[PDB]
Amino acid sequence: MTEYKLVVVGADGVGKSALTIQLIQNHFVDEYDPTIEDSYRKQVVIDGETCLLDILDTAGQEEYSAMRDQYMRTGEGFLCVFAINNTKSFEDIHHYREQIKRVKDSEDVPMVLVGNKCDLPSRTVDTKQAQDLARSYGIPFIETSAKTRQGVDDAFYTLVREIRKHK
Ligand SMILES: Nc1nc2c(ncn2[C@@H]2O[C@H](COP(=O)(O)OP(=O)(O)CP(=O)(O)O)[C@@H](O)[C@H]2O)c(=O)[nH]1
Ligand SMILES: O=C1NCCc2c1[nH]c1c(-c3ccoc3)cccc21
Ligand SMILES: [Mg+2]
Repeated sequence: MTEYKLVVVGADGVGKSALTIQLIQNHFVDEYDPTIEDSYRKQVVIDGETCLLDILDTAGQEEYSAMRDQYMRTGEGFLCVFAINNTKSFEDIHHYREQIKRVKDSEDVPMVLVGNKCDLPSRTVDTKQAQDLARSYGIPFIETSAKTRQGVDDAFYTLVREIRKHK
């Protein structure tokens, strides 16, 4: 069975855990329980292929930044999440991309830019500005909501397709 190693990264509070738990369990976590590092293994069918998704839900708290080196070496694709109402999380994206590129020693790492919390009216990052950043990196961009499930399956399945197409 083809196995895909996905890593969910981004600033503290953007909704990494809520996105992962929505994808796998189909419900929304309202509480904010900061992550150290959790992992999940889930079988899914993507484009008629039974896939094993190995999903690593990482820490956004900068206190755990030394753990990034290990997961960036082993991860095959990265879901780079910011929240549409948190401009600092959007600026933090570039730092995660640069770190991943350095650890892999490559500019062609499978990645998807995710603008989460798109259900909220408190937007601070225009969709066009995020589209422009994703175009500069050569990666897909999707807006998501862990509350409504908008874009959630597409974000994860697009990342699988980016890994599959790169190999
Ligand atoms: N309205 C809304 N709230 C969201 C969304 N995704 C997450 N949240 C909320 O944001 C808060 C943080 O979510 P969480 O999933 O813990 O974020 P995280 O990025 O994993 C936090 P850490 O980096 O510390 O592990 C929670 O209150 C959660 O309900 C979303 O799409 N919409
Ligand atoms: O190497 C592994 N052996 C088998 C079990 C396993 C391995 N990596 C995993 C990850 C993961 C994703 C990105 O990096 C690591 C997530 C969940 C389970 C994993
Ligand atoms: Mg978390």
